[PDB]
Amino acid sequence: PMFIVNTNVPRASVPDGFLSELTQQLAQATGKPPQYIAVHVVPDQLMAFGGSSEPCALCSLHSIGKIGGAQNRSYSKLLCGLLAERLRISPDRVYINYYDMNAANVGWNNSTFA
Amino acid sequence: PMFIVNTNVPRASVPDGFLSELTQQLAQATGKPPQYIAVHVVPDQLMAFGGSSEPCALCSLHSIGKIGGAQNRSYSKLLCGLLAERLRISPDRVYINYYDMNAANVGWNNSTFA
Amino acid sequence: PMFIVNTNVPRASVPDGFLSELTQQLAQATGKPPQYIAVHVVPDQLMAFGGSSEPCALCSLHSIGKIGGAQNRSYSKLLCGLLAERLRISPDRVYINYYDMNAANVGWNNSTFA
Ligand SMILES: COc1ccc(N2Cc3ccc(O)cc3OC2=O)cc1
Ligand SMILES: COc1ccc(N2Cc3ccc(O)cc3OC2=O)cc1
Ligand SMILES: COc1ccc(N2Cc3ccc(O)cc3OC2=O)cc1
Repeated sequence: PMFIVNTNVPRASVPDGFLSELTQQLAQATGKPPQYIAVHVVPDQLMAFGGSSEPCALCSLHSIGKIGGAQNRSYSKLLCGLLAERLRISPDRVYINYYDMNAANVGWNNSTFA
Repeated sequence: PMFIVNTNVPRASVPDGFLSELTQQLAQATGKPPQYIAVHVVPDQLMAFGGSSEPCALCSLHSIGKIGGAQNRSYSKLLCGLLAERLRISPDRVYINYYDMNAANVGWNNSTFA
Repeated sequence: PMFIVNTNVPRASVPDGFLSELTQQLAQATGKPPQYIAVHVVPDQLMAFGGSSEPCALCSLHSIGKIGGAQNRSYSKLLCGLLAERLRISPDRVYINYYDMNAANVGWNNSTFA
């Protein structure tokens, strides 16, 4: 999987361990081993959510399978929990876009997963 | 909805008011309530369009519905007009990717919109 | 097409001309005219891949058609090759997400394609 977070929280307020925490927790939640999981956090962003510039996050989670109605409901609890605790973002200021990727449309190591 | 703009124009050329203006204009264009609209502007990017580094923008608009042939033409006129007037970007150096998101694939506040 | 690379390698490590090279090589690979190819490179990112903070990249290639099984394997070879030779990123630390876009969902020049 690949998990991306864009946030207006400043870089100094992103804990140094956050990437590693996300990687480990996503491995558990998706059932995918952590060596396959990539995480990207982008702080200091110029953003607004409902017209307000209080802390917020726009995220995406891409996975080959392990995406669906029930699974996505669970991931949102996990990820809102993490963003709330580590970045102090209110969970009603978090969007997460979920993407079920076809293996043919994911490149890696000179090839694709198809 | 959520609207993201990535651009090579400098941060100082982004008007005060710009995020609020996008929020309001998108509320009106989509009919969606402004409290659920997120906007994200990323200036100072290293970009090329047609191999040229003149002002350009790469954007995305995600919505649960309100996406399609005619609506997307209307959004493009709206949003290129805004990028031209406020950021001085020529409409032929703007791409906007539209995404009709399934509600089950949009997480918010410990759940999804499904 | 549009091609986006996010990487933790420093800005100084991106060689002069890299966005021109990507534009030219993507024109040859996709058959699309270079004047319509957009490229966006984002260095100095906070990222991890498999829990390691060693050089890595997360990319996307969007195209209206010219996306599929064999074509994507060819794009991955090309692009991993360039990231390795120009940015010194190991191909096994690169993910590329491929998107076949509907023309009606791509805005440009105050309208959309068809
Ligand atoms: C070999 O096992 C695996 C395990 C996980 C994956 N990956 C890696 C991956 C990369 C990009 C992306 O958009 C989604 C994505 O999701 C997966 O399931 C790929 C192969
Ligand atoms: C008032 O109810 C609403 C209004 C708007 C929405 N949202 C929010 C939203 C978030 C992420 C995304 O990718 C798309 C998206 O589109 C919507 O329609 C959801 C519920
Ligand atoms: C010369 O005519 C052309 C050449 C290329 C395109 N484009 C531009 C483009 C923009 C955004 C995007 O997500 C995909 C995309 O793919 C294309 O094929 C469209 C028309």
